Amino acid sequence: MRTYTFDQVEKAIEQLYPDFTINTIEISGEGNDCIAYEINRDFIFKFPKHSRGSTNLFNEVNILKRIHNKLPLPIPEVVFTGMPSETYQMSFAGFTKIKGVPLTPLLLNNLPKQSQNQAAKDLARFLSELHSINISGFKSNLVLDFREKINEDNKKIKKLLSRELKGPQMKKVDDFYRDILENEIYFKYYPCLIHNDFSSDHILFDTEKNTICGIIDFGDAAISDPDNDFISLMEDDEEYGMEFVSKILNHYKHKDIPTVLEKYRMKEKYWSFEKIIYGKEYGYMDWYEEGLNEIR
Repeated sequence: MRTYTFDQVEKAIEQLYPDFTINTIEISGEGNDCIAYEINRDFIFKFPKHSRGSTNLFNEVNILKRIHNKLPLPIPEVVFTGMPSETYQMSFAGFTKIKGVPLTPLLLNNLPKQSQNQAAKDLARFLSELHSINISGFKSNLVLDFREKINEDNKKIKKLLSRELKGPQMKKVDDFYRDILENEIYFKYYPCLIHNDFSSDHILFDTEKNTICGIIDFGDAAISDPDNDFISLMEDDEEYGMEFVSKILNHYKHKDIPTVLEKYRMKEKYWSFEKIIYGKEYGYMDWYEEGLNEIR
């Protein structure tokens, strides 16, 4: 719920960093957890809007520190960290802004083929190293409980849609949740640290060298199913699509590609239900209506 002025942001930074001269400050973005501020064209500072976002920022900071210099592509470095508050575990953090432009599907597709192949290999090596790190170092509550997430989603969906969908439609919803919850494929995986939002918007590219030069936004990173980091790239409309992701999967030497595709299929279908939930939780009536239609 919380809001900040520029004056508050600067005062909080000065308290802990009194010889950091801020020359420029602007808002580069806002998500559900945090507002982001670009400082001196050099750093992204995130300030949480609520207790949960603060906790997520704290975890993101600790993740980044632990994997600093462990990975084969540049990633944001935590250069400034704030302090715990009355309800906020991390009042703010400041990260280097790595150089580069998003590797959009459009840009990738116009690359020389050799460059494209290399881009796949470089993504594969990065996911490989990321997924290899032992989870022993990380807060045990970073381990996502996907079963409970689905059950909680099932409940919210029933509350939002019970007293709406008729007999045949609600049967499809119940059928769909049941088939998910009985398929141990979605739950029975070896968890590892994953980026958790591994999409073309977060893969930076150097147009001079034609090579991927950073991975950014670890804001959702957690311990979860390594397959999730391939599935978030597979969608043809807005991501890289099946053909390219298969090159990445092969360079990473995945042993069970069919299970990757099964999880992708369930996720594409699942999105319809996430648009009802978030559509309702955030007031996006286009999502709610679209999800509603796709369900029926």
